[PDB]
Amino acid sequence: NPYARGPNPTAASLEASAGPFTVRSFTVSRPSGYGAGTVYYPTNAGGTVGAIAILPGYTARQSSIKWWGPRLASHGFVVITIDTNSTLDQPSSRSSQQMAALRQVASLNGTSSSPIYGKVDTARMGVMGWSMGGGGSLISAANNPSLKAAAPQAPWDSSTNFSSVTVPTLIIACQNDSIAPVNSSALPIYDSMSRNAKQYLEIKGGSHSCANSGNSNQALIGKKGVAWMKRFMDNDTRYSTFACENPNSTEVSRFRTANCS
Repeated sequence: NPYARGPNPTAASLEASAGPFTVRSFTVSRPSGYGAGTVYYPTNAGGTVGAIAILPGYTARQSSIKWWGPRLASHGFVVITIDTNSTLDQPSSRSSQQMAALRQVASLNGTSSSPIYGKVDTARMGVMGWSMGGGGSLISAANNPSLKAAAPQAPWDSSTNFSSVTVPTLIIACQNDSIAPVNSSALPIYDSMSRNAKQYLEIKGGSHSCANSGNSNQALIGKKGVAWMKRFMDNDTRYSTFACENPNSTEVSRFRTANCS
């Protein structure tokens, strides 16, 4: 497998705060088609790696989703955390900006002055995001089926019907979410998808921000997020168990998965 990177995973290696690779970051000097961006990248991944673009929620900024940057990049991904043109952007606009960020990561991969020069496999990209940014990620996957993976958290969109999505999608949900309640948002979105590998991971007792920076379940959520991205962005079957298993965690109130061996 030409995309396989890093050592064979264990629960401990996936639950740790950082993966095997050293991480550096830089601010995007002139963001093209979005508000602002921070790029996290591994210095020593051993090959080109996929790129992941992460959206914040309504009124929110990069701080809410920043922890994913070092966490994912330390396992061999280039990750751009996004500020949208307006904090009040709706999910459709949020999706366009997510793709613009992936577009600029690919452009920067071909820029000699950039720290990620030569570091990205621009054919392998994924999307993540919180709430409206989760709906934005789902729209990105629907419109761009070549995306290799999606992992929105506490998603919300004006529609819950994402039946066209063929991208492997992990729905991270928060049980006690009062902003985007699971019964009217995360669950129907999960249920709508009939054509893909998919998973529903509900954090017990979680408020709307249960997967944000500073959360108390970074070991569990970080493991699932990284494992899902490894399995599907890298086709890495060393991660099939971690990606598709019920994690048997006291912090999970609900678990569902389909087309996930």
